[PDB]
Amino acid sequence: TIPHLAIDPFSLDFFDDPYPDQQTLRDAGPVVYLDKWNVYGVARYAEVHAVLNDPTTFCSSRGVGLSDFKKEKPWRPPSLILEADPPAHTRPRAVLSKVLSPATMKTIRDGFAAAADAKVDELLQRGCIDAIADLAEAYPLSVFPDAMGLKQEGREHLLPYAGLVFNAFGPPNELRQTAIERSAPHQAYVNEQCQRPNLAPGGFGACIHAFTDTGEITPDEAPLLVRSLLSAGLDETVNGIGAAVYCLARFPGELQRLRSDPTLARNAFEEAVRFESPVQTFFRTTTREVELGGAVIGEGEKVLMFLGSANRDPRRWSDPDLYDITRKTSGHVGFGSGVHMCVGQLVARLEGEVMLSALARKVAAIDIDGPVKRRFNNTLRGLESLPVKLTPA
Ligand code: HEM
Ligand SMILES: COc1ccc(C(=O)O)cc1
Repeated sequence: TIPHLAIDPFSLDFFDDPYPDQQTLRDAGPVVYLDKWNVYGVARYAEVHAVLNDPTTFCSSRGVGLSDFKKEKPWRPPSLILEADPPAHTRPRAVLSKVLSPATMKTIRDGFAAAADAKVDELLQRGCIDAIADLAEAYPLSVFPDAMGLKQEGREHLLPYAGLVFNAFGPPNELRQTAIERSAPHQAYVNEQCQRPNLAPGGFGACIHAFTDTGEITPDEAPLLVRSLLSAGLDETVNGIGAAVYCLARFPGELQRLRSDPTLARNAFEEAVRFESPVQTFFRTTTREVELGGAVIGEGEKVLMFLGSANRDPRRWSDPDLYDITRKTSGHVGFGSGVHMCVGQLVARLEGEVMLSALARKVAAIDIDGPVKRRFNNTLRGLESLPVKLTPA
């Protein structure tokens, strides 16, 4: 009943061009079996959306990577929120939703917008820049570590740790093992900055510690919650912004539209999050024998969700290979869906929007003048290098 496919969704051949293999996964059926790693796969929007919204059947406490925590020791102490299920997940989730609240976005927006404007001015002075290192990477590193109250020393560990977290969700390929080996320095730095005395007052980290008084979390849970904001929220926004810049380059007509109405910047970034989907895959583990789309999945089985393919499903999207800044992107699963939907989606959209706002008002054209290099990760899709030339507006 269930087709078995030999496609390796975590291979370098897959990462370089996943879209043909993704149609093959969608068209093979609503549930595929992937012999390479002995997991179930779902690639259509309908089934990816259904598993994300059935947390009781498709749990997260047994890991959201390939590894089954009930079977193997996790490479690090499990996340208090991403790798938890209700009710254990509920009160840590409420804390992060209040720390990263709409009320919190008002205190940082003008600081995040001003730094996005100054960065674009800075790169327009240099003309030919690397949109990844000098823009996609440079900007969020100039606002987010400060917004969390991180000290200046050691910030070079942040990106290496971020890419390690997402490589570790993957299978035991050499991408994951090279990242886990010699990961001790980044782990040591991140763990120490989780302690309250190292978090500047007013930042995200100190705010999370301030929530121990409420009875929502205890003091010993606070550092691990801080760890989530140092593991997630950097590498996804970098790839997300680098994709938007890449899209504006390959679709110059969309850049001219954003230039004519810069209030499209927030949706221009949202459509870029659907179009590229920086987080490409996440896992769930079955707690039951479940009937999924006419296909029976047993207990304790890993189910791989293809979020990027679900965002390009022609059964759900009109012309999904097209970048449309005016597309009604509502319902995409780049940020997830349900009880685990990104808790930091407001920070990402804010970072993305103010950058695309700055570009819309200062740049006339964005032209690629150099070899584009892909960045390879077990979980993230994004560019390694995007040589661009910016023409001032
Ligand atoms: C382009 C930007 C981003 C993308 C594409 C993205 C993607 C995702 C996705 C798909 C999930 C769901 C995981 C699951 O259901 O298993 C998630 C959860 C999460 N994200 Fe994001 N994210 C982004 C930005 C951020 C930011 C800015 C932060 C923090 C400041 C953040 C922190 C988190 C956390 C803590 C969770 C776990 C929430 C939970 O388990 O309830 N992410 N993210
Ligand atoms: C979606 O990416 C992540 C990665 C790590 C965590 C976490 O540390 O809880 C959450 C989300």
